[PDB]
Amino acid sequence: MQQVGTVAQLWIYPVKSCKGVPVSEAECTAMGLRSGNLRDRFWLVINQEGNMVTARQEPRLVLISLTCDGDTLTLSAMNIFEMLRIDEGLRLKIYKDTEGYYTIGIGHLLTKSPSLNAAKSELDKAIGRNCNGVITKDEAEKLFNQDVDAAVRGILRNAKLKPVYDSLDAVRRCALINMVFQMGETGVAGFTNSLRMLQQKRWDEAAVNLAKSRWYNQTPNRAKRVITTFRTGTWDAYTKDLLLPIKTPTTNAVHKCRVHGLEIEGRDCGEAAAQWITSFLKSQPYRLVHFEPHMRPRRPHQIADLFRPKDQIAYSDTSPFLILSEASLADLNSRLEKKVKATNFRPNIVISGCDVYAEDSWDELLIGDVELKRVMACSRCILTTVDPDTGVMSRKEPLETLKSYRQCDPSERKLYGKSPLFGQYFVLENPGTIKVGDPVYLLG
Ligand SMILES: Nc1nc2c(c(=O)[nH]1)N[C@H]1C(S)=C(S)[C@@H](COP(=O)(O)O)O[C@H]1N2
Ligand code: MOO
Ligand code: MOO
Ligand code: MOO
Ligand code: MOO
Repeated sequence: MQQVGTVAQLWIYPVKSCKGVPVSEAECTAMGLRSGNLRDRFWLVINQEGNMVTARQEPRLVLISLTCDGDTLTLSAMNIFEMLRIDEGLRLKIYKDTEGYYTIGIGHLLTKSPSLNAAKSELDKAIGRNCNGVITKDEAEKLFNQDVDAAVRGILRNAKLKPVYDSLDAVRRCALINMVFQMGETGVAGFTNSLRMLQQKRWDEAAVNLAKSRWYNQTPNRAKRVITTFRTGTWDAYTKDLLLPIKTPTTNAVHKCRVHGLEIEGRDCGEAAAQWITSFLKSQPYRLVHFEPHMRPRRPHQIADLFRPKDQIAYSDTSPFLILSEASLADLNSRLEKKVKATNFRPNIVISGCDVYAEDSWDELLIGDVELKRVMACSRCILTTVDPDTGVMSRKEPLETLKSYRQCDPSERKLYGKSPLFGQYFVLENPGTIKVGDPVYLLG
């Protein structure tokens, strides 16, 4: 009867622990959200023993997206960070770059001075400790995220690069950032003709012209990859996207998998998917499986007895739904140095227009014709610390901050123990469709 908020985002995470898919409408099913063929945690990566592989084991799973376009599923994993990792490589000790300048990490220039002392002083200043010329991969990734951020900041303040950048699609934007990271903003701003052809979408002409530059001559193999990316607008020069059919042949094997200790089947999605995931993670042999509706689902009441005996899920942790408010997220953000997005907490329904943590008090919600019933709070873990853009798991922000102020009340410590509360689990009371913009009504 009374409105307590509005749906602001809906997210489906088709493969467990991988990138969310934002949607404007979704059907609410007893097992979670569905948008056509994409259903929430209906796909799972497993190892050779059949055990789940989650972002706890492989934080780079958050980089992988499974999306659907009509007919075909696409698996894709590339973004600017991964593109530059491939092009810049990784060195944990000070080395000289190809122009003789001291550098470290992922292409991080320390100084143009010939003094190794100046390079070490710059390294200790940048990392904040006495490194003795050596860093950890985590520290290289920290410098790298700062360096990419600085390159995009630079493009957006540059009058010659900004209009090109803004005209480019998301993949070709990454090729322009890649150039700026390598050669700096002034250098890239100098390619007057190639920049013109890019802004005009004359991709073959721009590819031909950029291959005549001095850049190409100095690093032709890297230039050829950035060029292909501008020519095609695809990731064919890097981890190329894999296109699979929506329907998996029923001749493919059904595996007995284990998710959070409980058994569940999944139909193997085929060798191309397995090789693609394994290659990208550089891991032991993994497979991708998909839950089909005739398989026995997992039972949340076996995981937490507050759930009803009839509740069912495929591969999610515990619940068919997680709901979070924008208010709760803006709150945590007013306490954090590095800001986080709803994506860190993996909610399916994000609700705006309410007071902080209002969702903890919402026992029964009507959204459209969908009714949802609150079961319990979502208690948080290290998965919240995996950065969704870089795939790097941090040292516990934002978990530590959550820990400081969002613990469960002693009167309640048997479900949650100590693990901070951020988001609420819900189940379905009536099926239907929900849309971004739907008012949310608190019932009873
Ligand atoms: N639908 C749903 N969303 C959820 C949960 C859940 O059990 N069900 N658990 C949450 C927790 S605590 C975590 S760590 C992440 C795990 O996401 P994954 O299952 O895709 O790895 O989903 C979050 N959102
Ligand atoms: O092989 Mo290195 O230069 O320690 O990363
Ligand atoms: O003007 Mo260039 O430097 O032919 O792109
Ligand atoms: O951005 Mo384009 O001209 O459709 O390939
Ligand atoms: O960075 Mo390369 O392999 O010289 O083109």
